[PDB]
Amino acid sequence: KRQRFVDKNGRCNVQHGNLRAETLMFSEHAVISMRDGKLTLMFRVGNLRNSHMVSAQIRCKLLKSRQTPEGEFLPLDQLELDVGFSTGADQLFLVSPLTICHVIDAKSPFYDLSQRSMQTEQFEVVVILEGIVETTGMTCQARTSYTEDEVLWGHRFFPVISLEEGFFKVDYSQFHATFEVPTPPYSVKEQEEMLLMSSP
Amino acid sequence: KRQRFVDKNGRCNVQHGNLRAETLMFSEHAVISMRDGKLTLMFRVGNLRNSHMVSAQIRCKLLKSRQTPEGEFLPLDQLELDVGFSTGADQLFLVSPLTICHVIDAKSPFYDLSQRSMQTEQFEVVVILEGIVETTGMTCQARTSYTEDEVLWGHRFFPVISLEEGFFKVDYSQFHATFEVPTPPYSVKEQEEMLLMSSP
Amino acid sequence: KRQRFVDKNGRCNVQHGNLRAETLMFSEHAVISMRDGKLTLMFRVGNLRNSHMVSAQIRCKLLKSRQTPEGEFLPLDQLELDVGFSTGADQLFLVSPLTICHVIDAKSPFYDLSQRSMQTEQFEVVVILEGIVETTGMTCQARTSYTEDEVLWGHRFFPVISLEEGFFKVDYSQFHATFEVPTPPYSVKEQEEMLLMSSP
Amino acid sequence: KRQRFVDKNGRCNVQHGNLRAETLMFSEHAVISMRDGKLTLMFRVGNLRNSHMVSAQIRCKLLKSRQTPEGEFLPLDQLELDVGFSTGADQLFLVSPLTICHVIDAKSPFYDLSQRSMQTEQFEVVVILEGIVETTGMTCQARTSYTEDEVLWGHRFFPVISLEEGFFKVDYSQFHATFEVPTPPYSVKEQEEMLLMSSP
Repeated sequence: KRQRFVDKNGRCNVQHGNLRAETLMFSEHAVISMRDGKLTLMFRVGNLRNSHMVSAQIRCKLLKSRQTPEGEFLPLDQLELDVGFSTGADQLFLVSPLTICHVIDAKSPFYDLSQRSMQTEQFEVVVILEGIVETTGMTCQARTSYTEDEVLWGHRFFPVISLEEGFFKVDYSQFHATFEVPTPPYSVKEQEEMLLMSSP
Repeated sequence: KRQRFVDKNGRCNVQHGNLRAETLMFSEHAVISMRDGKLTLMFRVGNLRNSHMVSAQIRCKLLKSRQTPEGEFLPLDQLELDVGFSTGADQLFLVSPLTICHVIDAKSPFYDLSQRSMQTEQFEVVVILEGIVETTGMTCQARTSYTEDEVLWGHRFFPVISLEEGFFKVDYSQFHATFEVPTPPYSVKEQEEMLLMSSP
Repeated sequence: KRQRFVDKNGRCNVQHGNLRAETLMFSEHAVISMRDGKLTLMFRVGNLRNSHMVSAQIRCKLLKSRQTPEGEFLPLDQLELDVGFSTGADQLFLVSPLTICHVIDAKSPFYDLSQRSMQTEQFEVVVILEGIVETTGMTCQARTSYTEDEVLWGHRFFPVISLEEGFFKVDYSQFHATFEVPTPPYSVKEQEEMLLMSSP
Repeated sequence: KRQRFVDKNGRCNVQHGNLRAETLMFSEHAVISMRDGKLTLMFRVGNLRNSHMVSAQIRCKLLKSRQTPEGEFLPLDQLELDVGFSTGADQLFLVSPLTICHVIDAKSPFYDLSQRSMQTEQFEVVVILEGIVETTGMTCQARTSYTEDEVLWGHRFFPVISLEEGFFKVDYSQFHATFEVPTPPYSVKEQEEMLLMSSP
């Protein structure tokens, strides 16, 4: 009886309301905060075509100038940010907006990014979203970028989907909106360090 | 001498008989039951184009409202259901119907889904099947959905393929049909718990 | 000075001589024999378009009727045969013929296939080769099949490529040809068993 | 305030200056040298279309004649060179030139390639770069090759990107340029051997 998101035949019961306007779109900011027990870098992606995006896939690169231990200066090195290639979660079912998650762990290049170290670091998260417009079979690409000052430590995205009368409504007025939530200041590596300290 | 499924040249010796009618199709229900020693979520997919589906690939998302440990309400979170991305089994050779299998294990979001817990949970399995119609090079997508009341604990699919005179016949009258088979009521996690109990 | 296979600009110095004739092609048989220390199932694939095959990828399914431990009869179950999806070796650079290799190990469904057990088993290896004809952007698929009597235990493929005067020549008269080589009769599982026996 | 590589809308602020000329291009040579603590095989790839390359992906094969332990002569065997398929780093964001890296480790076929052993070995690195020209949806492939004498032990690529006034400039006069840097002569396997020697 309760309303389903997708009908047996494939039709999605989503409505798009309160309308990067009218294509694929990305939240203005990214955030870092606690989810399911882990420090997570998050941003939001949306689809306002009314074609389905077939084989939708997202990837993320961290762009940064750095110096290698050997002393070489790399003016704009690209490091991978895992956003699903490890589970298949990077192959998106994107009809309503999703919060893409990068879990910060020992393999993440943000492993030792703390709230304080962020005020000093310079980096750029580059997001790449590719898919096939079912309408024409054409492959398209959209991108965005987050600089260090567009990543908000201790913020959480508001929800944009609600249940109302036989469809799931998406409130695009809340697409970019975040709020502050209590969040440790430490990097995951520091958090890790401070446990292999205070452990019996 | 015995009849082969595929001839040396590539031609499949399948016949489609007793005919989601005339496209790609999905069983009406999914089931959960024991196969090869493991509790498995199963559903059936078919192909009634007479184009071959080139690069056919299936994925599955569990859609559910939940609350994170941090107390955030996620109105429609998407979790991955592994249906092969770990072995390449998600790249289907789909001429006759297949029973797609999700092995329920510690990584599955259904790890603690028991027959009793199912009467209370609300979830939606979303299935996405993509391929290229060889005929035109166009990429298509078909989908379906299983709600908690369309997943049948302790059911098994009937077989739809038989051998008859120089071809393998597919009986589409049995495509959706299941039957009850004796199956433990417990979740895999409970099954696991009850062994690290009663073990010398 | 010595002749290279591929020039700096991308042009391949292969010549095709002594000519599944004039498309993609597959050896008539597969073999099983020792390579680099492991029992390997091998077959040969060729490309006689004169388009390059872009994003060429091969997969292999074992088709077999079997009975599950729970006593269910599966009339035509599909098991994966790893032919590279673990290293990226399944994304082929296919200008001259290649010997595709399935290493028989504990994960292979042929793990306990011995020369004697082969005289009794019924199975069908199905091979699927997909790529994009660069010429038109169209995605094509070719297939073949090996039954149990078309898999030759203790055979080895002859080489089809030689060096001659500024190009690498492919001798298509030897494409299907194999010869017998001395090869243990035992399955890999038996080989494994017989070492955890005779071990100090 | 500081200039970003990619604008919020996706537009890249790269300029291409001092101009394999006018397509996709590859450095003339590859090098092997120390980066981030590891012996790395490196080469450079560029994109001078002014279409974006959508779903850009690179792979690398080592082509070599060798003899298997069983005594078979393989006139032109293909071994995989990992250039990212393990992290997703093989799916390139290629607007300015990148230095593609193959980390030499125990799985690399170059695991025991030393500077001295290189003067004797014969091999060919084959590079394959595929993508979709966004302009037309057509899939293209470019290739190059490095023979043993085109791989420079103890060389490092110069940087080709600099910051200048509201855009990142690419100096194509330095695209092929390398210089010598101090680098151990030993293979990684020898380096490894010489540590499990001189270890308390």
